[PDB]
Amino acid sequence: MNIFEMLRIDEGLRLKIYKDTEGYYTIGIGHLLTKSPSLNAAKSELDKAIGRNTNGVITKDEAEKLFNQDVDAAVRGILRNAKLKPVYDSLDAVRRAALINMVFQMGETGVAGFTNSLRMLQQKRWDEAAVNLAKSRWYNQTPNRAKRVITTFRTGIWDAYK
Ligand SMILES: [Cl-]
Ligand SMILES: [Cl-]
Repeated sequence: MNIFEMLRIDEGLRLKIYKDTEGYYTIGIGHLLTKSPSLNAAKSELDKAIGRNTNGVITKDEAEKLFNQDVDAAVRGILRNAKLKPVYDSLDAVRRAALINMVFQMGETGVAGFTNSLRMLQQKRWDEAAVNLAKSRWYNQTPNRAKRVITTFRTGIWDAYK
């Protein structure tokens, strides 16, 4: 198991424009196209990301490319963020994946806002962090995915994904 397999599980794979849990236009493996309500605007964003006239449909390879870019970006975002970097540096490899997962889903800004949880993680207070993380809109809106991630922070192993 690794970050890619982990996210592929959490996000799934769709080759056609779709709406995410929040009702936003997305495609591939969790690749958000736009928060705007127009399907047109989404199609425009799609064509621009892929470099061609897609008509809202992409290939698996194209999806995978968008995915690698997105993973890369999340990592780099973590590394560039003053609040995140220190946490990420302090974690073991499996837990780092968990943090990356959160960033991929909610963005740098979003997770950097989990001040208290971040501190607990940094202190290696697993169980406490787990409870604090659960007190969130995130957990309440996407509970199954949140449990998976939370369990991964709590145990440091991949069992929630096996
Ligand atoms: Cl892009
Ligand atoms: Cl869920």
